[PDB]
Formats: sequence, structure tokens, C-alpha cells
Amino acid sequence: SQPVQLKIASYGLLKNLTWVSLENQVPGVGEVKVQIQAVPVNFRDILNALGMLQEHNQTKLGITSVDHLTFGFEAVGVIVGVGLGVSQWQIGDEVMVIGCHDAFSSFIICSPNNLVAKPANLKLIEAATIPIPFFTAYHGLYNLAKIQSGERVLIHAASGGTGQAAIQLAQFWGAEVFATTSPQKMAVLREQGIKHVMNSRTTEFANEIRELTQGKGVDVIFNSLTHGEYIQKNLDVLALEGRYIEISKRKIWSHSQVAQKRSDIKYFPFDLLEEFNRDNQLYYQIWKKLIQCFENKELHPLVYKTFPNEDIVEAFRYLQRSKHIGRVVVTMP
Repeated sequence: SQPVQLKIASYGLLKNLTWVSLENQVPGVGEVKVQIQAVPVNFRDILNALGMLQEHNQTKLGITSVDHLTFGFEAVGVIVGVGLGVSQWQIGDEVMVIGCHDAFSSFIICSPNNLVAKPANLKLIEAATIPIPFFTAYHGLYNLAKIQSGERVLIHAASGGTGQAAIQLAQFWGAEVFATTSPQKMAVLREQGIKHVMNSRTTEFANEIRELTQGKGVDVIFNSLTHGEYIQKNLDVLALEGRYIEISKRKIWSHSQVAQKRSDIKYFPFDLLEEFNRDNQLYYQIWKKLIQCFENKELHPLVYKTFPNEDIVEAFRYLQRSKHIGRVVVTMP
């Protein structure tokens, strides 16, 4: 059809998602225009559609009203315009886009610092599964937690995109992986070679890990569940001087609050987009290492299901339900 951008007419219902006309934009100094070909849905997109991040988005981002909210944090596509002062990108170049906020658009304008090259051995669509999960998992496990061979790591929500990336990375580095997921998905995790798999929908994992480790706990926790009593349960299973990586957005504890309960542990709450704001070379730097792993087949793209963009509402619901392991990738016309 015509150039479009995904919007939500008002907060609270996924059926309110609408493709609206997208006016043409020219890239300015230090900007590139990218024609989008495929975009994964992220859970943050669903929370935003539901209006569950209104406080967060108002303060840190420009978002005062639903009419300034856009969707999509990563994509794959082709460079179609190059602004003044941009070198080493050319029209026609295939790129992965990481860390935008409007990927669900026919075209986006962004910094070259948000672009990385596709591993040439992968199909474009496969490559779309990589950016948010692997950059988030690498940043948390390596840049922050500094995970070592032989250490025990608990990866929560391990069937989701980021959790799946974190399994691949932790296993590559030779950590002992403990995982939580929904009971229905435990069987698939087991066959990825995970020895210890537990229920993500109760706090029963605390006692189970205590028993499994005979009171020693785990060295690293990679968490995305904070609702209710999960944060405190995580603190209870963390080994002495362990590292707690927190990527949840709603209701997280401060460093001081964490220190009140466990003064010995390192605490890493983070948002990948804020970390890029601190260091605009973050994606370039991570990808310098990661692209080689994907080229050597040491890491691999994630399971996915595709949907055409006209089926955007069903694509969102399909991820919200997550009956099976798999990212949801939407193709653009």
C-alpha cells in the first residue's frame, strides 16, 4: 500500500492498533533513511499499546499523549537515503536497525550508530530475530555481569527472545544454566540441554534452587519478572557476592533498597536504550564481537513466526499469548 506507521488510536485495546499515513521525511546531518522490511514485536510494544508505561514514557521519552507514541525497537531493511556527513553507508546497503522506537513504519530516519551490517550467511528475516535479544543479553551477561565459565546463572522467562539469547551466550561461555519458563514450555528448554528448569509463574523456584545448590545459590541472575514477590525471591537465591541483572521496567528496586537486603551483591538494573544514550558506540562495539559468532555459527538466530503487516493485531496477540517458544516477526509490504 502507501507509506504507513503503526499507531494506537487510544490506550488499552490491541484492536485499536492502526496503520496511519506516513509523511515523507528527508535525513538531515548525521542521519540515514532506512526502508523497513521486517520488524519483530517486543513485549515493550504490547505494554505500550496497553498504556502500562505511560509514566516511564512521559518522563524519559517525549511521550505525553498516545498520538506521539510509536512502536518497534529493532528491524531489518535497506538504506535508501544518506544525510550530510555520513560516511561508510551507501544507498542499497542491507542493515539491521537496533534501538529505534518507530521500527513499525515503512521508512525510519536514524543515526548510523543505530545500524549494523547483516551477517552475510543469514537470511534477512532470520537476522531480524537477533538485535534486542542478543544485544540485551550480551550487555547484561558480559559487559555488566562479566559471567565466567563454570558459574551458575538463573535465566528467568527463558523461552522469550532475550531469555533464549542469554541461554545461547551463557552456554557458549560455559556457565551452568538454570531456567524458569511456563510449565507448558519446560520440555523444549530441556532439549536445548538445560539441566534445571522451573516454573516462572510461581515463586517456588527459590526453594528448588536452594535445594539443588544445597544453599549455595547462583552467581548471576538475569531477570525480567518483578511483579509481586519475585525480586525478593531472587535476592534469596543469589550466591554470596552474586550479580543481579534486572531488565524489567515496571516496579524495580533502587540500589539502596537492594543494599538494605543484600549488601554483598552487585546490582545491574538497565534499559538498553538508556545505555546507548550513555555510550552511542554501544551497538557498534557489541556487534564487532557478535557478528563473528554468527558468521562462525557459534551463535544462531532464534525461532520465529512471521505475520504480514495487515495482521498486526494478531501478531501482537500471538506474542502476548506466547503458547510456543518463538519471536514474532512482521513483514512490511
